[PDB]
Amino acid sequence: PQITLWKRPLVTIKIGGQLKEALLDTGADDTVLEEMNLPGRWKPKMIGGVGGFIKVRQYDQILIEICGHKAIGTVLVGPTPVNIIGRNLLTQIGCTLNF
Amino acid sequence: PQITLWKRPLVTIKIGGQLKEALLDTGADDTVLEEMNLPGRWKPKMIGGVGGFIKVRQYDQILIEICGHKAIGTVLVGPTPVNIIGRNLLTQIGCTLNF
Ligand SMILES: CC[C@H](C)CN(C[C@@H](O)[C@H](Cc1ccccc1)NC(=O)O[C@H]1CO[C@H]2OCC[C@H]21)S(=O)(=O)c1ccc(N)cc1
Repeated sequence: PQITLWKRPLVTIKIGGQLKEALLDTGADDTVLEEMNLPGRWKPKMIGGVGGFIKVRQYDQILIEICGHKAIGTVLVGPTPVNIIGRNLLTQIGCTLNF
Repeated sequence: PQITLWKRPLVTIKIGGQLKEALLDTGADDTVLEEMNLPGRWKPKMIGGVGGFIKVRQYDQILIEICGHKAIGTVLVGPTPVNIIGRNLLTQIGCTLNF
């Protein structure tokens, strides 16, 4: 599909057997999701943005379905105000910017 | 153009007669640029991102050319980690997400 940017590009995603709304975010290097109790091993990480840094948990090889498109890769989990799909998974679903 | 997302979508912009590099950021409602002198009146404002809130100067109805396309809109200037072009300007240049 084509998504215009008049409003926030929120789409439904499916992760860990759960449906969530997440932002398709070309400005985010890596996908970061609101705090959730994923199983598995993880590694601490810090990501920086407007306002400074937050601490997150980095999970590797996590399957996310984004609008029916499957993807698998790094998912970070931490106190973000919004679920964010970053470039690491956007490439995997064939997402481009166009103008 | 069509821009893939294996790398950061960085583009050259021109603002205040000056060239800069900025990030096309579909996750940003607003456009925030690093500290710079811009002519015209400005109002102090607060904006929040992943890490908290920062003080910025809001410039309204500013001319800014993004990878060859002209926009005239609101630009926030302050201690952002990188220059980010948000939806208020991405819409003006006809930018969409496609997959
Ligand atoms: C360094 C580039 C950019 C600032 C990074 N951010 C993504 C960005 O899209 C965030 C994503 C974001 C969206 C909404 C809340 C918090 C973060 N948007 C943002 O900060 O936009 C601000 C400017 O307009 C306003 O609208 C949204 C917040 C304001 S981020 O959230 O901090 C981020 C940094 C690293 C990773 N791996 C994932 C996300």
